[PDB]
Amino acid sequence: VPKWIQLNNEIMIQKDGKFQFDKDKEAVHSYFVDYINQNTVFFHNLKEKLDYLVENQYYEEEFLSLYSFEDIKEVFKTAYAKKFRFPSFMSAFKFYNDYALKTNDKKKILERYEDRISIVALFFANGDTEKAKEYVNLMINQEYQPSTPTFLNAGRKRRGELVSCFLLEVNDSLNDISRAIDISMQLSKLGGGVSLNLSKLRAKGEAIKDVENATKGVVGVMKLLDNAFRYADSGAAYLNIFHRDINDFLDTKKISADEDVRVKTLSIGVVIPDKFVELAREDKAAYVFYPHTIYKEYGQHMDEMDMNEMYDKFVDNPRVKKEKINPRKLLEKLAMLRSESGYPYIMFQDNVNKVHANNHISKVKFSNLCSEVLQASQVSSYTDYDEEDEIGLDISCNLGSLNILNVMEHKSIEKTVKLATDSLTHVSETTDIRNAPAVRRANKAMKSIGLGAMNLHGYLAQNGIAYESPEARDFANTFFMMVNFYSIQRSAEIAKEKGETFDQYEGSTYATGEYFDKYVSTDFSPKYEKIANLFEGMHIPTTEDWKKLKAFVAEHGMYHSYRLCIAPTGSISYVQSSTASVMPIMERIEERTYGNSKTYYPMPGLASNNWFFYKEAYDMDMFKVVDMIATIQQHIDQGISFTLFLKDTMTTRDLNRIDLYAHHRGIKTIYYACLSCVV
Amino acid sequence: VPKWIQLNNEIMIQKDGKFQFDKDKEAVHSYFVDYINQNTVFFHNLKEKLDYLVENQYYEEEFLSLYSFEDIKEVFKTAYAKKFRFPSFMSAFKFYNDYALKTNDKKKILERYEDRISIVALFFANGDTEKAKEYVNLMINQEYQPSTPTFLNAGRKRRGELVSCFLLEVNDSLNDISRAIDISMQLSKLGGGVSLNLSKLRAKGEAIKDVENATKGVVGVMKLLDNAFRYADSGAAYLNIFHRDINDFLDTKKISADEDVRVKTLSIGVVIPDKFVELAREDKAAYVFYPHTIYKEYGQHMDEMDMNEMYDKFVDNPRVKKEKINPRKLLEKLAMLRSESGYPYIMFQDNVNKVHANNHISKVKFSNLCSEVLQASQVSSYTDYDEEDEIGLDISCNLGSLNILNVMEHKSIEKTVKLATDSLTHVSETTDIRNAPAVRRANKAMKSIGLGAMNLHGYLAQNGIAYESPEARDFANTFFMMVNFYSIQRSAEIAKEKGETFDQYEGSTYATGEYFDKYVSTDFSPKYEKIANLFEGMHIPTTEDWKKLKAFVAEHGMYHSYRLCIAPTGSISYVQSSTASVMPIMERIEERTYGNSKTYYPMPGLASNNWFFYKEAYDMDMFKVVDMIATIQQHIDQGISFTLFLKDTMTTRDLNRIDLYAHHRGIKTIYYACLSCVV
Ligand SMILES: Nc1ncnc2c1ncn2[C@@H]1O[C@H](COP(=O)(O)OP(=O)(O)OP(=O)(O)O)[C@@H](O)[C@H]1O
Ligand SMILES: Nc1ncnc2c1ncn2[C@@H]1O[C@H](COP(=O)(O)OP(=O)(O)OP(=O)(O)O)[C@@H](O)[C@H]1O
Ligand SMILES: Cc1cn([C@H]2C[C@H](O)[C@@H](COP(=O)(O)OP(=O)(O)OP(=O)(O)O)O2)c(=O)[nH]c1=O
Ligand SMILES: Cc1cn([C@H]2C[C@H](O)[C@@H](COP(=O)(O)OP(=O)(O)OP(=O)(O)O)O2)c(=O)[nH]c1=O
Ligand SMILES: Nc1ncnc2c1ncn2[C@@H]1O[C@H](COP(=O)(O)OP(=O)(O)O)[C@@H](O)[C@H]1O
Ligand SMILES: Nc1ncnc2c1ncn2[C@@H]1O[C@H](COP(=O)(O)OP(=O)(O)O)[C@@H](O)[C@H]1O
Ligand SMILES: [Mg+2]
Ligand SMILES: [Mg+2]
Repeated sequence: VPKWIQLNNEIMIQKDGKFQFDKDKEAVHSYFVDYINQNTVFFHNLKEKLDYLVENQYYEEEFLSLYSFEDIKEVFKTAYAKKFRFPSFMSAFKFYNDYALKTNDKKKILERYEDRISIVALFFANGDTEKAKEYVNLMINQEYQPSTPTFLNAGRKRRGELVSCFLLEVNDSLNDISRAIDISMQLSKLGGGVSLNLSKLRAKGEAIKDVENATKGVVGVMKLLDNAFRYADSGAAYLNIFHRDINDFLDTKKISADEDVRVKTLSIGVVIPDKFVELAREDKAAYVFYPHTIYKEYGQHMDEMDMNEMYDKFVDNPRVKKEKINPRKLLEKLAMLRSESGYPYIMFQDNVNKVHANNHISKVKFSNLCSEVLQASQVSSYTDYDEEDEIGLDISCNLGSLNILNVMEHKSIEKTVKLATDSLTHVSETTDIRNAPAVRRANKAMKSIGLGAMNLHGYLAQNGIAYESPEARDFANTFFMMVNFYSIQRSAEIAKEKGETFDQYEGSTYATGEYFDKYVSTDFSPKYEKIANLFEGMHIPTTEDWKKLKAFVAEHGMYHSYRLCIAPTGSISYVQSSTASVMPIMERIEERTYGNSKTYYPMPGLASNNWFFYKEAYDMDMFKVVDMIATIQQHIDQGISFTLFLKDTMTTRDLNRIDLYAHHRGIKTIYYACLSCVV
Repeated sequence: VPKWIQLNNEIMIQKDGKFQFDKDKEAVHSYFVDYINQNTVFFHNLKEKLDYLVENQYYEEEFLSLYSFEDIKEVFKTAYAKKFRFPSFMSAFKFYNDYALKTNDKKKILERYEDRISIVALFFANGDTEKAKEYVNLMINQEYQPSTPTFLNAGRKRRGELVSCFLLEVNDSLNDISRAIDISMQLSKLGGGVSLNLSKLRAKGEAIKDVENATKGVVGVMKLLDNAFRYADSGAAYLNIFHRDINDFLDTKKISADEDVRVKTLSIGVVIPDKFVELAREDKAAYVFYPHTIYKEYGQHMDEMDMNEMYDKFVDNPRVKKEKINPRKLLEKLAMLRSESGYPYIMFQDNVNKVHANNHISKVKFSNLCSEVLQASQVSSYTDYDEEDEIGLDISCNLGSLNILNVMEHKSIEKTVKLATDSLTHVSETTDIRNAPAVRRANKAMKSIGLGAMNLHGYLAQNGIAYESPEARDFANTFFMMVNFYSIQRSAEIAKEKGETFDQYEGSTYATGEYFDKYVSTDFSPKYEKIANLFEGMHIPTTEDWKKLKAFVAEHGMYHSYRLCIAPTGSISYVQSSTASVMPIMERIEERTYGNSKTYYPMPGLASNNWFFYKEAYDMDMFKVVDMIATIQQHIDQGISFTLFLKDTMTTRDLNRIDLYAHHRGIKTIYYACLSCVV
C-alpha cells in the first residue's frame, strides 16, 4: 500500500480525540513526489511538448495557430506563476484520474493542471493573448470552473462536443417519433444527455385517422427511446401531469415493473401546473385528458394551452375525452418513486413561468436530466421524406460554475461573472451540432448559457455561518443578486459590442422592463451586519444601479435569452476543493475504496473548530433548505438542481408536505438525493 | 349448431366405408340459403348499391368515375352471368369471413363474390370496359387470383396499399440504420411485410472511427428493428453466411434464447454462396469475416464482391480480420433452427445468380418473408440532415397466381398469363409509396412483378398423376415453360406498345440474348404421351417459336425486370378450391374448429377413386419433391416458396443431406413447413 494512502488513512487515527486533518497535506505531497512527478512526461521545452502533442494527434492545431508561440509561452508561464498546490489527496487524484490528458496507451501523464488550464484559456480567448491570461488566472485562482464537457475537451483532436446537455420537443406523428429516435442517438453518440418532452404524443387508446383505439401511447415511444439510448454509446422523458398516460408513464419505472413495460435507461420528470396542486390540496377528484381530442377540438396542443384557464372548459367540453384520478394518491405515488430512484424530477410549471422572461416565445414545458435547465421551446414538424420540414426550437445549454469561496476572497464577483459569461458565449458560438436541426437552430437564435455556483456550504461553514441560519440566506440573497446584476450587464455589453440581440428579444420582459420591477423597488444588500462585512471591498448594487442597468438594457438589449442555472457538480468538486453545487454537504468525511485501498476525504476546509458548521444534510430540516434554495432562486433566471436529503423514517404525508411547501415557496424543480448535464 | 355445420360434419360419418363427400355440397347450399343470403344487403338496383357504397365512404370514387354507368352494369352482369356456386362449405366461408366487404358495424354483407370481382376488374381495366369484362371472366372462371392485398383492397376508400411485400438494403452507418428503422415502420404501418439485408453492417467488435472494439454488430440493429415492428401495427433480417456475426445472428432465434439477445417478431434468412457448401462438404475449417476490415482494404462491401473468387485472398490478406468456424456444425445448426421455427429461410446465392438476368444491376443478395422474391438491389446512403441522400434500389413485388386446373381446362395458358401480367403491371404503376424513397425509385425503374401458380397437386391428382411421378415433372416442365414463354412475350409486347423498357434493360441477358440459349436448343414438349394429351388444344412453343421471341425481344426489349415468382397461398386457396401453391397437400381432410363447432375440408376434388393421388406431403420423399421444384424453377426467373415436409424421426445428417441435394439440383431458396407476402 502506497505512502500517500498511508498518510491519507492516518487522518482517521485520532490524536487528542481530534482527527489528523494535516496528514492529508503530507499525503498529497507524497502522492506527487513518489508517483505523479515520475509518470508525468517532461519535455526539454514547451514547443517540444506542444509540437509532440500536435504531431501525435493529441491536441488540435487551429486554435493554437491563432497565437504566436512567444504568446503561448507567456500564457503557460502565467499558469505556472501561481505555483498551484492541491491542498488534499483526493483533489489531485480526481484531476489526474479524470481530467489530465494521458497518452494513448494510458501509461504516462501529458498534462499538469496548469497545462489543461492554459489550453482551455487559449481556446476561450480565440487569439486574444491578454484575455487568455485573464482566463488562466480566473481558472488557476479557482474562481471559475467550466463544465466537465468543456474543461475536459477544449483543445483536443478526437475532441467530443463541448456541450453535452440537450432537450427535445416531439410532435404527434410517426415521422416525428422516428426523427426523435435518430436525434437522440446522434446526440447520445457525441456523449450528450438528452431529455425529451412527450406531452404532445396522443395517449393510449386514441384514434389514428379513423381507426379508433389504435395508439400505443407514451409508453410505446419510451420503449423505442430506451432502446435507442441502449444502442448508441442516458436519456430522460418528461410528461405533463394532466396527460392521460401519466400513471402508465410512472409505472414504467417502479422497480417491480414487468419487463413488458420496463424502461431501464430513461430518467423521468413530471410537469405540474398550479391547477393540479390545488386539486390535490382540496382532495377533489381530478381529470386527466386524452391530448388528441383536445387537439381536434381546439386546434392546439394541450401542451401549448393554459391549464389553469382551460381545465374546467376541458371538463365540460363533451368532445374532450378524459379520465378521473385521485390527485392525492398520484402525489403520494410521486413521493414513493423518488424514494426508489431519486427522480421523477418534479417541475412546478407555474413557478417557472410566473418569473419567466420569454413567455412570448413559449411557456417552459419541461427540463433536462437533474432538472436545472428551464428555457422556452417550440416543436418541429418533420414531414414526409419529399417535403420540407418545419424546424422549431429545441434546447442545449452550456454550463459552468463560479467558486463562491474564491470569488469572495478575491472580491471578484463582477470580474468572474463577466469573464465566465464570455467563455460560455464562446462555447455557444463554436458549437455546430449536425443531425439535430432544431438544436442547431435554437443555439444560434437563443444564444442561451448557464452559469452556476459551487462551494456555498463550504464558504458558509468556513466563515462561521450555519447553512440553515437566516444569516446564510442573507448572504445568498445578496451574492446571487450581484451575480444576476453583472450577468445581465455583461449580456447587454455584448449586445452593444456586437450590435445583436437574441432572436425576438424585444418581446421579452427584459425589453418591456417588467423583469426589473423588484430590483428597482427593493434593496438586496445584507440585513445582517456580519454578512455585510463579507462583502467589504465590493460595491453592492442598489436600486439606483438597477435603474441604470434597466435603462442600459432598454437601449442595447441582451445577447442571451438565458444566462444562469445551477447544475450539480460531480468529480470536479474535488478538483475545486469545493462542496458540491449549492447543496449542503452529505458527509463530513467521505470513505471510498479505490483499487484495494480505502481513501478518506474530509470536506474542503473541515477542521475541529468548524466541525459544527459542516452539518450533514440528512440531519437538516428540509423546510429550511427549501427556504435557502427559494432565496437563491429569486436571482437565477433558469433553475437549481435541488435534491432533498431525507431519512427513511419519513411518512408519505411528510414527503408531500415538503412538496407542497416547495411549491408554496416558488421552487421550480425538485427531486430526491446526469453525468452529461453536470459541471 | 347450424344446419350447414351439421351436413358438413356428416362427411366424416362413413357410408360403405367411404366418406360422404357429397354432403359438403348440401352444407354450402344450407350455408347460403339459411344464412348468407339473409345477411347480404340487397338494393333495389345496382346504382342504388354503388351510390350507397360511394356515399358511405366504402368504395373509392375516382376509378368508378372512369366508366359510364351503363358500362358498370354490363361488367357486373358479366360476373353474374357465370352463376358461380362455391363447391364446398369452407370455400364460401373463407370468402365471406375474410374478403367480402362488410358494413362498418360488421353486421351485414355488402359484397357477393361477383361484386368484389367486378370492382377489382373495373380497377384493373382503368376505363377499358371490354378489358374489365375480360378480367371478370378470368377471375370468375377462377383462372387467375390476384394476391390478397390486391384482391381485398382494390376499389376501396380507407384502402391499404395494394403491394405489401418489401425488401430493403441497409448501409453501414448510424444515419442509414435510423432511416431503415423509420422505413420499416412506414411500410409496416401500411400493412407491409419488410425484409432487410443486414450483411453490410460491420460485425460486433469492429472500429468506429479510431475507437477500436466499439460496434454492437448486427444483433444490435436487429433489436432496434424488432422494436420498430412491435410499435408500428412482421419483418425479416437476412445475413450472409460469411458474416462474422452469423452465429450470434442465428442464436437470437433459439427458442431457449436469453431475453438480453432475444428477438421475437423478426424472421431470419441466411444467404449461402457456393464456397460455403464446398467448405462444408470437405469438412475443412472455414473462416467468417469482419466486413468493415474488408471495406477499408478493398473499398467495397464484402456483400458486393464475389466470395467464390475472393475467399482465399481474404484469408491471406493480413489487414482482413476473420474468425474460424466449423462449417458442418453451422450447417447442422441451420437444420436445428428450421425444425424449431420453419425459418431461417435458406438461400443458395449462386443458384440464384447463375441464372439471374440482371447481374449487371447487382447480384441477388437476399430475399423476402417466405423467400420467393429474388431481384437485384443497390444500397442507398442516407447522409447527414443537411446533405443530399443517395437513393438506391430497394425491392417491392406485386403478386398473383394463376390456377393451373382452370387454366388447363379452359386451355388458356396464353390468355391468362398475358392478362394477369397486365393486371400486375397496373398495380405496379398505381403504387406510389411515400417515406420509402428507394422502394419508390425501384418500382418505377425496375417495374418488377411476380406471377405464380397454385393448384399443382390438385390438378395432378384429379388427372391420375402422382405428385412424385416423372409424369408429374413432365407436365410441370412443359406448363411452366409455356408460362415463361407467354410472360416474356407479353412483357415485350408492352415494351413495344409503350416504347419503354425497364431502366438499364440493355445490360440484361434478355438484351444480349444468352437468356434464351436453352430455349432455342432444347425442346420442352412432353416426353410422356398422357401428359401431351393434357395440352391438346394449346400450341406448345418449339425451339423455333423461342427463336422468334428472342428476336422480338431483341428489337423491342422488355418492360419488366422480373416477371414470375411462386408465393405461398393462404386463405384464398380455399376460395379458389385449390391446393396451396405448388406444394403437395398436407392433409387429405382438414379438421379445424371455429366458434365451438368443428369443420371439415377435404382437399379440392378429393374422391374415393382418387384417394391414392392425394398423397400427404409428410409421407413423400423430400428428394423427389426437390426434383419437382427444381423442374418448375427452370422456367421461373425469381424463386419458389419451398417448405420441406419432414417427420421428427429425421437425424440432423438426414436434414443436411436434403440441403446439399437441394443445392445440387439448383434450388434457390428452401425452409421447413409471411401473411403480407402470400397470395
Ligand atoms: N513538459 C514541459 N517542459 C517544459 N516546460 C513545460 C512543460 N510543460 C509545461 N511547461 C511550461 O512551459 C513554460 C515554458 O517552458 P520552458 O522550459 O520552455 O521555458 P523556460 O526555460 O522556463 O523559460 P525561458 O523561455 O526563459 O527559457 C513554463 O511555464 C513551463 O512550466
Ligand atoms: N344489391 C344489388 N341489387 C341489385 N343488383 C345487384 C346488386 N348487387 C349486384 N347487382 C347486380 O347488378 C346487375 C344489375 O342489377 P339490376 O337489378 O340493377 O338490373 P336488372 O334488373 O337485373 O337488369 P335491367 O337493367 O335490365 O333492369 C346484376 O347483374 C345484379 O346481379
Ligand atoms: C454511433 C454508433 C454506431 N454504431 C454502428 C453503426 C455502424 O454500423 C457503425 C458506425 O457507423 P457510422 O455511423 O457511419 O460512424 P462514423 O461514420 O462516425 O465512423 P466510421 O468512419 O468508422 O464509419 O457502427 C454502433 O454500433 N454504436 C454506435 O453508437
Ligand atoms: C403509425 C402509428 C402511429 N402511432 C402513434 C404515433 C402518433 O402519436 C399517432 C399517429 O400519428 P401519425 O403518424 O401522424 O398518423 P396519421 O397522420 O396517419 O393520422 P392522424 O391524422 O390521426 O395523425 O399514433 C402508433 O401508436 N402506432 C402506429 O403504428
Ligand atoms: N500538493 C501538490 N500539488 C501540486 N504539485 C505538487 C504538490 N506537492 C508536490 N507537488 C509537485 O512536486 C514538486 C516537488 O515538491 P516539493 O519539493 O515538496 O515542492 P517545491 O517545488 O515547492 O519545493 C513541486 O514542484 C510540484 O510540482
Ligand atoms: N354453393 C353456392 N354458392 C353460391 N351461392 C349459392 C350457393 N348455394 C346457394 N347460393 C345462393 O342461394 C340462392 C338460392 O339457392 P338455390 O335456389 O338453391 O339455387 P338457384 O338460384 O340455382 O335455384 C342462389 O341463387 C345463390 O345466390
Ligand atoms: Mg398525423
Ligand atoms: Mg461511417
